[PDB]
Amino acid sequence: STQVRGYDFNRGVNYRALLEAFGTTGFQATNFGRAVQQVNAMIEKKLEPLSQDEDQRRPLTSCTIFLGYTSNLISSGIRETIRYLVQHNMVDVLVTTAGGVEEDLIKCLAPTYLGEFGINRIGNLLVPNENYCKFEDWLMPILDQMVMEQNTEGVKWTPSKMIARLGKEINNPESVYYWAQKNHIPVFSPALTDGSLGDMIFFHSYKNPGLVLDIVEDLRLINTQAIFAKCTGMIILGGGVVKGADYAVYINTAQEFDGSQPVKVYADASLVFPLLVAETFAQKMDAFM
Amino acid sequence: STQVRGYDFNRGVNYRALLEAFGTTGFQATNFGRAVQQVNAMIEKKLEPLSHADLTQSRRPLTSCTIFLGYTSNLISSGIRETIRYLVQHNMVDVLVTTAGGVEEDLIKCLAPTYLGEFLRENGINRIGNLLVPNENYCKFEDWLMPILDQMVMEQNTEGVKWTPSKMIARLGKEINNPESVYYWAQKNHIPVFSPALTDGSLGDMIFFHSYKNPGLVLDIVEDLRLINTQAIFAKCTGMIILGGGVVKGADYAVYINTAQEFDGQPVKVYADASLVFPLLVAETFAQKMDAF
Amino acid sequence: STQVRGYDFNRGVNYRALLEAFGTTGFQATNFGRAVQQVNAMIEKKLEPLSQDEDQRRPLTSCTIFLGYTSNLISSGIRETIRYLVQHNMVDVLVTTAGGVEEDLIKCLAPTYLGEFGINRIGNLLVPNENYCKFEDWLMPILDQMVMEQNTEGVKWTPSKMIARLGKEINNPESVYYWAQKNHIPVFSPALTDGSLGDMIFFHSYKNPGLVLDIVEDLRLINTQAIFAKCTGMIILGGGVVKGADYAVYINTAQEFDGSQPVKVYADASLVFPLLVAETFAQKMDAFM
Amino acid sequence: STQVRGYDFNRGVNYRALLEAFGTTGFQATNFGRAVQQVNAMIEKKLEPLSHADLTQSRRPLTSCTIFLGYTSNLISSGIRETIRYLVQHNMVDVLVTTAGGVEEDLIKCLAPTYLGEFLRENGINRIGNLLVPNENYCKFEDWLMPILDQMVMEQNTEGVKWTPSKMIARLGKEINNPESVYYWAQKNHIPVFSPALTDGSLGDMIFFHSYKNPGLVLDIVEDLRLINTQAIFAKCTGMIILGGGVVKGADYAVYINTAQEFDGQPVKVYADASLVFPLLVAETFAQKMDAF
Ligand SMILES: CC(C)C[C@H](CN)N1CCc2c(-c3cccnc3)csc2C1=O
Ligand SMILES: CC(C)C[C@H](CN)N1CCc2c(-c3cccnc3)csc2C1=O
Ligand SMILES: CC(C)C[C@H](CN)N1CCc2c(-c3cccnc3)csc2C1=O
Ligand SMILES: CC(C)C[C@H](CN)N1CCc2c(-c3cccnc3)csc2C1=O
Repeated sequence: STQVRGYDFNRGVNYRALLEAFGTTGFQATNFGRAVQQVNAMIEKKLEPLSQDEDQRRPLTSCTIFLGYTSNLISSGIRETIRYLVQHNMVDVLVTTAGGVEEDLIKCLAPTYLGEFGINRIGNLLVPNENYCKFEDWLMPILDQMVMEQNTEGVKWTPSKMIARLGKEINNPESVYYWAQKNHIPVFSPALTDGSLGDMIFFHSYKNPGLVLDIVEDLRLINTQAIFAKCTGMIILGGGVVKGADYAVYINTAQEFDGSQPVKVYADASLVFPLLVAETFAQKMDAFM
Repeated sequence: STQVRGYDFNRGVNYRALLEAFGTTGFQATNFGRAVQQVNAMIEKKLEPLSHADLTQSRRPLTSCTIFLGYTSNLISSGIRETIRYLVQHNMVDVLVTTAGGVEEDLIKCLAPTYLGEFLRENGINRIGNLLVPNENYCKFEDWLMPILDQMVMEQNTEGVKWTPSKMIARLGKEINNPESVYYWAQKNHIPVFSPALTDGSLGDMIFFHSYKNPGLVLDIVEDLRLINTQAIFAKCTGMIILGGGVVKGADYAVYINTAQEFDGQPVKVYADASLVFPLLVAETFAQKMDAF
Repeated sequence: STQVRGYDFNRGVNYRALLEAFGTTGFQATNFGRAVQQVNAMIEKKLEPLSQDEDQRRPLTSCTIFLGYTSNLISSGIRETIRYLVQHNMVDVLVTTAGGVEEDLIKCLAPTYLGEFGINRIGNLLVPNENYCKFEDWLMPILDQMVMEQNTEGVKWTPSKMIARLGKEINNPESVYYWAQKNHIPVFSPALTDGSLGDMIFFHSYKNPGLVLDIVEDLRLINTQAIFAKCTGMIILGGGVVKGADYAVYINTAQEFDGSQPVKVYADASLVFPLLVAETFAQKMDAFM
Repeated sequence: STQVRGYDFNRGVNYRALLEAFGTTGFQATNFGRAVQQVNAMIEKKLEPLSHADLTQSRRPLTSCTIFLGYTSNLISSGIRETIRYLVQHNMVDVLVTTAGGVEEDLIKCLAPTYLGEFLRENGINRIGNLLVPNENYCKFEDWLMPILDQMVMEQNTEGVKWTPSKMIARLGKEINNPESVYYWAQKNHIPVFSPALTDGSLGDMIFFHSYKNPGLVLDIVEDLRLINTQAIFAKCTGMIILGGGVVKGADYAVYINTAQEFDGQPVKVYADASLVFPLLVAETFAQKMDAF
């Protein structure tokens, strides 16, 4: 067995040794260590070529990695972390919750600010209401195009296809969804219209009615990704995002007690996720380039 | 300024008095008291006489307060399913909103029971906290569901039905035809149910597999988006009672009951397991006014 | 096995049936049900006469019940709940944390108020600073008497003996510690001087030095209570209070994940404890009178 | 107003830059950044030159900032024991405060290791979260401890020593005589340790049993009360770093790191497991200034 032992700062500030020593530190530090091993196993599996027997828009690899996250993390600076992974094709499918799309898009038009625990407060973050007004103006012409394409070109819209379209339109390398569509990484979000984006789609529908967003074609798409995977890796940030995974890491502060080798790290992902990425995907950056 | 004071058991045990004294006990007990006041205000507003079905596209008549009841699926797996069913049965709320699993966990309880365990896969058991759902429950549900999905596809392609999650949930409640079901009562009383995440869990798995045996089902969320937002927009007053987190995204009255934290990102929040608190809340509010409904 | 089933309000508001139905409701409601059974088992054991073989200031019963609680609950209205139990000899030993003594005593001099989440805020409670000034005035002459008794009568003070003395002095039936000393229920609290009471003892010690509070005699006293018990019941509210129990109920919101048939109810005790007492000790009130 | 922005890994991996970017990431990452600023301010104040041992009754010289380091015993069972030991070893803090178990869990690690398990009684194992302490560790500690307690009683009754928890902790650290021990370094560097709850756990069990074999030990808390309060009162400036809850009851700088909640009842709180956060905090603060100490 492994002895409990924390990093000894008499050795100086050796950051890599420090991060490795979380594994033997105990409690959630140990879980962070296990999360690093689990994600490195997904990456190692993913970079392993498909054998001649295992062969199949996005090409299949030896490990399909699903990255899920709640909207709050897209409001946070973890948006940059997720965008980096998507940009370099390190994950294959994104899943998110109400708000998780528009909050990325809105940051390309106006910044989010730090406050404290016309303003939309999200934890200690501040989104001025003018951000959402700018977003409305940008969005409306796109929605007119989408309804026209539905009615005159037989386009059958789903949340994922809509998200891809919004990513193409924002046309900005800081956007998670710009990179997702450019790299053919599908984004699933049945709760896409539950928040502000949904409010705008709602008002738009009275000037220009009939937009259909089907979730059943998306249901087929996401499940086929899971079913045809050689191996599956899950990285889920925050709770309430998804409902067998060969590798899995969950990072959230949800409790089990009210009913709400897989690894759970009980921590705010805003602290843990960048450290996790530093020791995993960022070490194998060239292999993905 | 109210003094802190707890119920004195030298009075004996009067449960009404015990529950009222939560108000002056402090911490979440006080929030519970504030939640009772807030829900009672909703009810009183709902009951006071009103002195556009085209705009709402709904058959349910407007009252002076539209109450939205939101809840996570785990609460339906629990006995809070009975609490919710009762409110729905007697038309005490106007709109339901739930999360992935929140529909099928109710319907499956009509076919077979959920059991109490403790805080599995080789025996075929889906654990939800200290609750146990045998996998055979889901198999029974699947068999029940398939022919209904067949009818739904046929009605869509030949009777022009445009399905959405809410219309599906209504159909499933009518089909289950069982007075213990939330969704049976909801459709009977024209209380719509919204759940964009309807297909994220087991029910979705079954719909997915069904779609290869019988392709064609479309579930539109935009028509539901209009229905739920028109309910809010054309309300005279709105009340919100939301159990667990992540259900909904101005409300004149609002009560939230959950144990989610604020730190990783007058409305009343009670920081508590709704399985304890919600039946106490119902007892001191809706259940006191049963006659008026 | 037991089927999950919540209370059905079509039966009307039958409070006792409602409380019983928590047992089959699931999650923490089920734990509340288990807590009720566990505490009723302690009480039943306690009211059972000592057999002729089992015989021993406080007389031993068939079950010694330890009631522990954090200071915050004494600031809350749960102070009334605890006081009721102590008043009628339903528990045998109290254990508490820093502040848990003085907050009871101070309420006999001035009230605590409700605020929101010169004022000492405790959660959503408010203690005006003038409360602590009144307490200081009341306390100083008592501390002079205590030092005199130590030096001229050989009194060897410990936290428990001090707490008993303060309870006798407050001489008020609303006080937990008045009833504890009257009924010979010892109160243990090594952290007695960590807060405001300690601040006053500290300043007092420069006008009138030499007060000794020994924790070792208390160590012996509390452990002997545990060792000589026929049966032991633990009821612990909040975390960090104590460190084999035949019956045990813990009510707190502490998590396991950072390392901080016994039953744990994960809930604010301000909600749960009065309901627990209603269905347990309060049902057997006459047997204790 | 600072814009929300996370570390961009297109820069590659610079750990200093990564940790600085926590400040602008939001939620607890931002609090971490604020914690680094706050601790760095303490250190800078401590290091700036000072231009009453009678009143404190202490041998440790005053600096321009007295830093109190508080921590719960579970952190000593973890590897954070090493982090704390390092700070104590290099005199970077002035006063330690801990909770029941916080002394013996350090001393026992000098006799035998704590192991990693997972989140027992028949094998003889005390589980602390995902940590495992074999019961034999406590037996070894007991045997080591008894003759020291004998000496302590004799010194009390014949050399007039007036024992308190802090003086006991110092004696135990001197006896363990091992540079991996927090308490060894604390006594060597005249950093006092306060723990009124010293006897609530295993160490107390042993003291209790010892007291029948060799009666007479007195542990006074009032003399410790004076010592700790005089440290605070005669500080030029005070800094507080408190890990886990329930340790202490004006501070010029204060950082708290724990996962306790406010709901059942500029200082910086980081809502996080200190096993993750504290080594990162130390890396960006005290460990950057090692030379100055
Ligand atoms: C972990 C994944 C690979 C599998 C599970 C299977 N129950 N699954 C699939 C369906 C689904 C959706 C969904 C539904 C409809 C449209 N778009 C998105 C969102 S989360 C989720 C989900 O968990
Ligand atoms: C609190 C309500 C009255 C208003 C808010 C407005 N942002 N709103 C409406 C849209 C919506 C949905 C939705 C979306 C699409 C289909 N079906 C359901 C689920 S929750 C939610 C939600 O919060
Ligand atoms: C559960 C009880 C019956 C047993 C445990 C045994 N480790 N125990 C006893 C010692 C003790 C104290 C203590 C210490 C010194 C003076 N006064 C109070 C406070 S809590 C506690 C504690 O948990
Ligand atoms: C934050 C400090 C500098 C000040 C506060 C003042 N209320 N204070 C001092 C007394 C004290 C103890 C104490 C008590 C007796 C013996 N030994 C230790 C433990 S924590 C604590 C505590 O918070």
